[PDB]
Parts: sequence; C-alpha cells; structure tokens
Amino acid sequence: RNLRVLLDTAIPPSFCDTVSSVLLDDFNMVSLIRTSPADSLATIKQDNAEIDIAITIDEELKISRFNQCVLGYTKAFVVAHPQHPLCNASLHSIASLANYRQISLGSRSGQHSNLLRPVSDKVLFVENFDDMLRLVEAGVGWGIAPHYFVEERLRNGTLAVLSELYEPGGIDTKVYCYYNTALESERSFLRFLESARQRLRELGR
Amino acid sequence: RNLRVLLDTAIPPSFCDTVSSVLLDDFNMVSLIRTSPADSLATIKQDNAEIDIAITIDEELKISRFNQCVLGYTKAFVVAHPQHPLCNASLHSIASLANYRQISLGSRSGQHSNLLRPVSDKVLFVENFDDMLRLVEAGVGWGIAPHYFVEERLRNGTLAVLSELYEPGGIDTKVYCYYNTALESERSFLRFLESARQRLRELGR
Ligand SMILES: Nc1cc(NCCCc2ccc(F)cc2)cc(C(F)(F)F)n1
Ligand SMILES: Nc1cc(NCCCc2ccc(F)cc2)cc(C(F)(F)F)n1
Repeated sequence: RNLRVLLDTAIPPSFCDTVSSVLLDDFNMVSLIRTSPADSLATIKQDNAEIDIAITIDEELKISRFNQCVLGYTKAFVVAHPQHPLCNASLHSIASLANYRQISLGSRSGQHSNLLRPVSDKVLFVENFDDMLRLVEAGVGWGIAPHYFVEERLRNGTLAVLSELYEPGGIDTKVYCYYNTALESERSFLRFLESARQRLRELGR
Repeated sequence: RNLRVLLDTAIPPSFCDTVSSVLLDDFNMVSLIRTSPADSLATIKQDNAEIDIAITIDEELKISRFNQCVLGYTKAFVVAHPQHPLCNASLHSIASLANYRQISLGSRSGQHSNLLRPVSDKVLFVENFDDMLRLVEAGVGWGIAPHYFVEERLRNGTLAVLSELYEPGGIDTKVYCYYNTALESERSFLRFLESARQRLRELGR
C-alpha cells in the first residue's frame, strides 16, 4: 500500500535525497511529509496520521506502535547576531545562555522534549527555521539551527557561532528513524534502512 | 588548591590517561575519583563532595554551580549471552528488549536519568560493570556496557552484540565534562579542555 514518511525540517537535503531515492527502489507509492522537529513525534502518535516512518532528531524513549533506530548524524549550531552581547563565545557566555532571549521552535501541542525544550526563561516561539534566523539576524535573540540552514550565513558574516567551546565542530545530533512495528518484518524496510545507512556513511566521508 | 576530578567507570582508559596527563601540566595537586555513571551526577550535586570536574556520560540539562560541555565520544553496546533468546539480533528482537530481564547499573539514590534508566520492567540492579557482565555471561539478562569493557569478551565469543541494527558500529555516547562555574575564568582549565580535546581527536583517528 501507500507508505507515509515524515522528515522534519532539521534533516539536511542530502539526507532527504538519499531517503527518497532509496525508498523508490522498494516501494511503489511514497508520501514525503515535512514537519517541525518539535511536531514530528507529536504527529506519529496521532492514530489518524497513519505515519509509517519518521526521520527526525527529536528523541523519545518508548512510543507505542513505533520502534526507534539510528540513521545517521548531523550537526547543529548555536547562532546569534555577530554583535550579540555573547559574541565573545567564551565559557562564561555559554553558561549565560539561560539569561538571554532564545528563539526556539514552537510545538503545536505546547510541550517539548528535553532535547528541544528551550534552555532560557525568555523564549520567543516560532514555526520554522526561516522565521527563527530572520529574528536572530535582527539581534532579537539566539537560536539553534542545523548546519545546512546556516552554512551560507556563517560564510557571509551575517551570523556567528556560539557553541564552538561547548562542542567543537558543531553539536553532533543523531538522526533517528521511527518505524511502525509492522515494518520490522518486511524486507522492503530492511533494504531501505541498510541502503540509506550505507549511502549516508559514504556521503559522510 | 587541590582539584578534585570525577571519572565514571564508562570512561575508556585512553580517556583517563589523557585527562590525567593533561591535568598534571597545569595543576600541582589532582584527586582522581571513580564512580558509577549512575552516581556521577548525584555526587557532584553534593555540596560536601567539593567536586571541581566530572567526566561522565550521564546527561542533565542544568545543574546548579556546574556548566556542561563535550569532551569526546565513546561507544556502548547492548550485550547478551551468545545463546540468549534474542541472539538473532533482528528488528523484532531489538524492540522486545523491554520484555526481557535487563542488568542495569543501580544508583545509590534509587533514581536514574533518561539515558541510564532501564528500558525493561524486569531489572536487576548492580554496582559496577564487572558484576553486570558476570551476570550477562550467565544468561540471566542483557545489559549495556562500554566498548573497552566488552572488546575482549566479544572476540572470545563469550558475548554477543544485539544493538548492531539499532546503531551500526556501536551506540555513540557523548562524554561530557561538568566543571564548577568558578573554573570558567581560570586559564588552567581552558588549557586542559583544549589539550584534552585535541589529544582525544588525535587518538580518535
Ligand atoms: N532545540 C534544538 C536542540 C538540538 N540539540 C542540541 C541541544 C543541546 C544544547 C543546547 C544548548 C547548548 F548551548 C548546547 C547544547 C538541535 C536542534 C536542531 F538541530 F534542530 F537545530 N534544535
Ligand atoms: N544504561 C546506559 C545507557 C547508555 N546510553 C545509550 C542508551 C540508549 C539505548 C538503550 C537501549 C537500546 F536498545 C538502544 C539504545 C550507555 C551506557 C554505558 F555506556 F554506560 F554502557 N549505559
């Protein structure tokens, strides 16, 4: 039947291309759906959503009808205006992120997970990463965005990284694959998982 | 003054050697202390402990008087007796870990974090990884142990890996460094962090 897949907006396009191309080798109908990382898990837990697979970075221990595995790894950076008060990016600043305003992703359910829940008390929720960085470039507050979403801005100087001393080279973020328990026995899914994983390791190095 | 450092038993010896050697370049008195990963964070939060640094894998968002950063990455494997009912290591088995008995690390406080809290309902707590693997080799139940603690047993066939399809090559586990806020301004700590991180990246590749 039709296979409904969910890819949050934190998944790099290279991951999206690999997932889409591999799925087409096995399945004959695939529905790709984009969502916010803060709304990914909340969506699959909706019975009426009938989501079969969900590629997202949000982490949750046990979800009914779904099993969790790891597909690959991506990077994420704490970014702010180049003239933000925390531009020194020292250790005292990284600890003081809880005191400044954060531009975090808002969840339709209003509740977040430990991974995506904002760190500071002053928070300004949004719906996507474009609205986030639009406010970050304005100096309103700092945020967390994937690498591919800020690589252009970093080289253009319009943004700066603040999380280099927390985790050099970026904040390694796992990309999970939540798949309905019904798929654990179908070889079609196993072929996709092994191929997508292998193609991602090749693209990783 | 004296610098008290905490390294849980999940830190590979190569990490311990690098941390110890680097600290000696800056500080003139260092007290290295070992603890269980399930007791690491609970220890630093004791005011009477006077811990200055804690190298552990246990993760906690915000801890008073302490700041969190990333030192490196290690591997961890789900292991079981080679003749365990879940020896097939397929996808249906990885999901059924919640049904079988787990040999997890017991915390002195009785409470665990999302990372270290057991997944299954049938749990048998212990105090260290030696007691864990001693029971795992007996077929009593499965457990989670670092790579260096099971590399010998895997090659000898006395143990088997079950988490290969969850995350190929092992479960990447971040190694955090919780340091007292007082150290964020002392160049001695910055030199240690940069050197230990750089020496770990060199040993990583
Ligand atoms: N909120 C959020 C969270 C992510 N994990 C990393 C969070 C851990 C963290 C937070 C603040 C720090 F100073 C240092 C580390 C990723 C993303 C992503 F990738 F979507 F941008 N967003
Ligand atoms: N309890 C515990 C937890 C660790 N994180 C990884 C847990 C995530 C997980 C659990 C069960 C699975 F089937 C697959 C993944 C590491 C360690 C270590 F490294 F100390 F052995 N222990």
